[PDB]
Amino acid sequence: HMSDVSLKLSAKDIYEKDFEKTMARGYRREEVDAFLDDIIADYQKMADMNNEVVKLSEENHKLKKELEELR
Amino acid sequence: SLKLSAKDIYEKDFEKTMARGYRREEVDAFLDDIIADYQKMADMNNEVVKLSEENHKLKKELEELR
Repeated sequence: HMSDVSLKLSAKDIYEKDFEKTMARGYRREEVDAFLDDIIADYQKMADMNNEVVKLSEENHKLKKELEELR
Repeated sequence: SLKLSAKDIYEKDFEKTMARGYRREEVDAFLDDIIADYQKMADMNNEVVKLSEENHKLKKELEELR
């Protein structure tokens, strides 16, 4: 569908992501992992919105048609 | 409805460590992608609201002329 958006990542991609570890100055893993868990919850919430836009668009079209068919 | 915004992710800093931390360039590059995705999710959320609002309105217009 034309309305479809294409995300770079998915909930599962982020959940599976394995960063290189270093003994150089890097990021505390526990803080990055905890932040990604919130991000995963957000991706999951939004995952079906391509379909939700199509459905709303299609009902929108039907309703406008009924209305015009009155007047 | 979302726990975070693109801005929250854009502005996030992590504590530094010498003790087997994550490579910063890899994490940064990965969050750059998540920030772009959050912009697309905000646009689609806005679209779902506009369409749900329009659909409610169209139903009320049909109902009042019934």
